[PDB]
Amino acid sequence: KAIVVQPKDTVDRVAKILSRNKAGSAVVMEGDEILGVVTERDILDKVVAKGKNPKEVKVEEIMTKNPVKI
Amino acid sequence: KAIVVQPKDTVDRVAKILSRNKAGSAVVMEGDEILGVVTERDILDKVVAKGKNPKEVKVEEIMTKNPVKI
Amino acid sequence: KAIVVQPKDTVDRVAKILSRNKAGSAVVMEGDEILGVVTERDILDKVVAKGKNPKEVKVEEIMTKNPVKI
Amino acid sequence: KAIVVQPKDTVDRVAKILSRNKAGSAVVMEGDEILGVVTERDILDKVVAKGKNPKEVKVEEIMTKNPVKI
Repeated sequence: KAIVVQPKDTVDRVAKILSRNKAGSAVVMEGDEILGVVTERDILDKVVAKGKNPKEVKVEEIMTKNPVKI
Repeated sequence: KAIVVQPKDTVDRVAKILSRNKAGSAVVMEGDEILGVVTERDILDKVVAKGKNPKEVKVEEIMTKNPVKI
Repeated sequence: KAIVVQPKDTVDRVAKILSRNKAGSAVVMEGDEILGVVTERDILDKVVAKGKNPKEVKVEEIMTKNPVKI
Repeated sequence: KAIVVQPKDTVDRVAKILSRNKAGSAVVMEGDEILGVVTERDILDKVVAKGKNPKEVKVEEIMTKNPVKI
């Protein structure tokens, strides 16, 4: 299961949404534009392990948005 | 950008869809049910590096679907 | 798979330890004594989703007590 | 970030080398001579999306020629 969230949703909010819905990931949508995806791995690896405060991080900042790239 | 694909789409097909659309990830949807997300990292790490043939793998098999779990 | 940490280690540091070592559990030890365990689910559910700052939280504050203490 | 491989290394093996070492490029060397480079984009675009089996493809078959050969 994945849940659709908005790009300004903060990481603390997104984490609760995912846990309470027993979802593994979110789909980040701005209106009818799908901008990227975010998993619980992204939350732990890009925010928590990185020393960032989840309430100060918008989910757009940690989603997979771009192709792989050297 | 993310592209919506179906759970039986094979990994070779999904990889082309992502490349041609310059998208970093796919959203796997069965009807109106969002089942999970898949990135180009999943493709390389779970299929290619694992020795699997992408045309013999359905994208449902490599998506993030479940919460993190011990 | 587990990694041993100290009670006073903060959640940001412990998160990085777990992911860099690809481990799911942090076993909290005070000298010789196993006090409890902290999982990534603990981290997400008790810290991130609760809107806490992981830098201001010590792993002792979210562990489950050692259920095999003798 | 690069890792050196051999021309006859298959794409499945090279994929695992790159990801386990968190590298983006495989520099193809025949003894002392740098023949070319293979990227993860190469891997996805020239192998997976083209519907090729990565086990049946040698990295020499998808590299860009060394543009700094003297």
